Amino acid sequence: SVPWFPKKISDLDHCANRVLMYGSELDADHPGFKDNVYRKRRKYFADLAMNYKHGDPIPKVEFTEEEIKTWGTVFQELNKLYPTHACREYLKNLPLLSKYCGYREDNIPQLEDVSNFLKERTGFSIRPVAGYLSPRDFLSGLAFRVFHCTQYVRHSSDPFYTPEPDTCHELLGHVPLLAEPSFAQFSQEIGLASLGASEEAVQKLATCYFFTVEFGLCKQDGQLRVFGAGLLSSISELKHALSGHAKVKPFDPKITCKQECLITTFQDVYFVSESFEDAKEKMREFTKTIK
Ligand SMILES: Cn1c(=O)[nH]c(=O)c2c1nc(Sc1nc3ccc(NC(=O)CC[C@@H](N)C(=O)O)cc3[nH]1)n2Cc1ccccc1
Ligand SMILES: [Fe+3]
Repeated sequence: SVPWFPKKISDLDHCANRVLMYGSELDADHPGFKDNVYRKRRKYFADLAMNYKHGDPIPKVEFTEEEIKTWGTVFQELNKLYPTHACREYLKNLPLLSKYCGYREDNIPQLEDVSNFLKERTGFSIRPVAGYLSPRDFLSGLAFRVFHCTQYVRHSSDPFYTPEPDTCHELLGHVPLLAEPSFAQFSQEIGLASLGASEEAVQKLATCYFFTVEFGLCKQDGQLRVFGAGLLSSISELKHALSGHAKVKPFDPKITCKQECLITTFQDVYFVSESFEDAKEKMREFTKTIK
C-alpha cells in the first residue's frame, strides 16, 4: 500500500518535524561538540524551526558578529572562484540576490527575504528545518517547491569546513539555482516522483538528487561547470571538481543511483549533466521504471 504523503503545502507541517536527528544533537567529531555556548545557539535555531508552521513568516534572526565574520570569510573566497567555476545560471542569479536580499560580506541574508524572492521568481519557498529528515520527507517538500533549509551558522573555529549543511551552504549553494526556472522544474519533479513512492524508489531518487542538486557538474559551451550546491559552498572541493584530477562520468540515473553518497570526504566521482532540461528528461524516463 502507498505510504502517507503530503497533498498540499501545509501538510509539510506533519513531516517537516519528523526529525531523525535534531540539529542540536552534534556528532562526536563536530567542531562545536565541546562548545556549550554554540550548543545553546544551535538549540535556539532548532527550536525556531520546530515551532514554525506553514504560513508563518520565517523568524528573522539577529546573527552575532562572530557568525557574520564566518559568513564573510566563506563568502569572500567563494566569490573569487564562482566566475571561473560556476554554471551560467548561477552567475546570472547571484547578483540579483546581492541586490534584493542583502548578500554581502558583512551581512547574512534572512531566510524570509530569500524565500519571498524565490516565490516571485520560480514559486520556490523556504522552510526552516530543525535537523535531518528522512529522504522521503525531505524530497516531499520539493514537490511543493519548498526547500527545507538550515538557519544556523557553522562553528567559527573553521569557516572553511562543515560536516553538515549550514545556512552558508543553503544561501550560497542552493538559493541561486532555485531562482532559475529550468532548475526549479527539475527539482520539483524529483519531489513529485518521490510522493508515495516505494522506499527503494525514494532512495534512488535521493541519490540522483545528491549527484545533481548537491554535487552535479554540467557542460556549457564545451566547458565543465559546477551547479551542485555542496560544491558551490566548499572552497576546496569546488576547485578539485574542475581540477583535472577528479573522476567524471555522464549523468545516467540507472548508473548514478548505484553510487554511494559521501558526506565527510570529496566525492569519488562527479556526474555531468548536459543541461538542466536534459537531466530533467532523463529523470522522467527513469521514474517510469521505478514507480
Ligand atoms: C537526502 N536528504 C535526506 O534524506 N534528509 C535530509 O534531511 C536532507 C537530505 N538532503 C538534504 S540537503 C543536503 N544534504 C547534504 C549533505 C552534505 C552536504 N555537503 C556539503 O555541503 C559539503 C560541504 C562541506 N564538506 C564543506 O566543508 O563545505 C550538503 C548537503 N545538503 N537534507 C537536509 C538536511 C538538513 C539537515 C541536515 C542534513 C540534511
Ligand atoms: Fe544541500
